[PDB]
Amino acid sequence: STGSATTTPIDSLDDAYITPVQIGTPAQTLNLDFDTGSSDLWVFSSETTASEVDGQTIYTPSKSTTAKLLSGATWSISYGDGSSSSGDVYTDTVSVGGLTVTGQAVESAKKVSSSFTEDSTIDGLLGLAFSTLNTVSPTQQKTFFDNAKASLDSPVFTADLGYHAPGTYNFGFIDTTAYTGSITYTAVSTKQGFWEWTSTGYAVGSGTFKSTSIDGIADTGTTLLYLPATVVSAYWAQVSGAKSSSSVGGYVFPCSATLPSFTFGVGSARIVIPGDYIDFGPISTGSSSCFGGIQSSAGIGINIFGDVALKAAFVVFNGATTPTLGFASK
Repeated sequence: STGSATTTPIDSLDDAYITPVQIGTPAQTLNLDFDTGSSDLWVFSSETTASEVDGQTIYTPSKSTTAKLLSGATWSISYGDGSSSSGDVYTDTVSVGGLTVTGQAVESAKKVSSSFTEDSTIDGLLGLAFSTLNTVSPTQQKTFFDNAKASLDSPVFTADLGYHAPGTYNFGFIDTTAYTGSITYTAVSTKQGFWEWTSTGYAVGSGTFKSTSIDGIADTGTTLLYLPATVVSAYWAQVSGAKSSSSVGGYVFPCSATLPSFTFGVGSARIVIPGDYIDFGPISTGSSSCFGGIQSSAGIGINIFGDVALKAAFVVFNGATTPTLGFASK
């Protein structure tokens, strides 16, 4: 089997991407944030504290003839950005782009933090990291991909995120029309439960490539590119007037600037992030100070190849017995 679904930016800045997901019988379609940095499929629901729901579409398990309470199971998750959610668990039929999993754990939120409530466009998350990170207790549950894998034509999924435009998540096949050149594959460590890999270096603009190992995670659920302070300083030094602002929470730059590109290495291959992908717009409405899309990972504890990086590539998440990651230009 295969599946193919379009993923759409939630706003004009590509702050996140949503993908429609069918849950239950009859189907209830919710727009979920596919997140290769976590491993829970959780949804706003009829059980979510009413004051914490503000415009989201909810899953109502009592209206699904295939929903079953997973007795005694609870979940609770905290994300890198300080947000969180928790609740109980159902199993139900879940379909993405024509690919159906029966008995998928659907984690129903009883509580969500303010950032979730405040984002009306995201109805929940669909985790695509390794199932070892799944938070369901006392019996850990499998991700949608893990459940689908054996049925897939090939045990892979691909992320093809658009810049200010829709893109695609495919399951079970590689669309050879969706990228240019070849796909370069690189080793993955699953030790921390992430799609963790080592970039071979970087360049800023038309500058020379610096060969240096940068361990980080391919994370569709993180907006920005978070890299070591040395790398980030080298990038922003090429933008007149750019500075790190403690009050704002990172590097800012004059909105009048033209940003240089940023290149990262994948083995001997190179992925080029155009300068415009690095512009996250005014820090506040009407400001001429703009927020940068490349930020320091210092104090995160890990480097994160978030959407800013991934959307410059066609990315293969290869879930073979020994997982790997593939990157192609597009």
